[PDB]
Amino acid sequence: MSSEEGKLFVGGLNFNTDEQALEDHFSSFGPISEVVVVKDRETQRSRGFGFITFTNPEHASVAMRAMNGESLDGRQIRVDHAGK
Repeated sequence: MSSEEGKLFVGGLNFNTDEQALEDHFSSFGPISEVVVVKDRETQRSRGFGFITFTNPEHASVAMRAMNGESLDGRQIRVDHAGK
C-alpha cells in the first residue's frame, strides 16, 4: 500500500471473530485506527476474512509480527500487512 494506513490483512478468521474481537486483541498488540470484519449477513458469523486498520504502518507491523499465523480466538490467522 505504501501508505500511513497501517492496514493489515487477516485471513482464516475465527467464526466468533468480530470488529471488537479483532480490535481488542490487535489493540493489545498495537494501536487500532479502525476495524472491519467480513461475516455472514444471515448467520452474523465471521467468514474467515477481515480488514484491520492501524494508527501507523509501524503499529500494523507489530500486530502482524505478533499475530501472523497465531491463534486468534483459538484459530490461527495470517496477518499480511497491506501497507507497513
